[PDB]
Amino acid sequence: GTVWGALGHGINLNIPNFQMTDDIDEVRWERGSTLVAEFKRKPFLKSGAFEILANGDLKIKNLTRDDSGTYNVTVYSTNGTRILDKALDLRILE
Amino acid sequence: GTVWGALGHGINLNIPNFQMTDDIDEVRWERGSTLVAEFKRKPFLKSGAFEILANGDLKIKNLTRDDSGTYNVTVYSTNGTRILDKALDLRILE
Repeated sequence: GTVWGALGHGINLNIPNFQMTDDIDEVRWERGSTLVAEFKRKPFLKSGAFEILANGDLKIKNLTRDDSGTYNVTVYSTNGTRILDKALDLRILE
Repeated sequence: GTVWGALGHGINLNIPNFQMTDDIDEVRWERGSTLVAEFKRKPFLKSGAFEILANGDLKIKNLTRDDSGTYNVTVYSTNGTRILDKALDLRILE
């Protein structure tokens, strides 16, 4: 639909016929190629072979030769300043 | 710097000398160009000119000529499914 705003004023872009429930994982707003806002509750995970622990550690459920390599962890504070950036060379014994 | 795992076993990659607090906004794990896992408590916002409301709506704080256009909202359920995709053409009167 079409919504009207006026200069100097603010406005809320209402998600039509929709209500926020505990069954919603992500709400994403974009304007063209631009990401305006996005909310996501559960963490991103590549697959079920991985998982992130409460302390921030990466759990790799079942190791295979292809899980070896350098893994980079980066932590940002609440105002998004990068307070940590480490590399862990994961070697797998065969 | 070097962590050893073995085939058929799982493993936890430990963030060294780091404790998880309510003050950290995001933890990102990558392996090369692959995003493996990521946690982010706060919502993504382009700038302070915006804010995502508790109901998923997009609030544009102060309207200017450059805020006009089509805004896409997409909502995913707790399991990645897509339950909504609406387009909203915002027009600003001067």
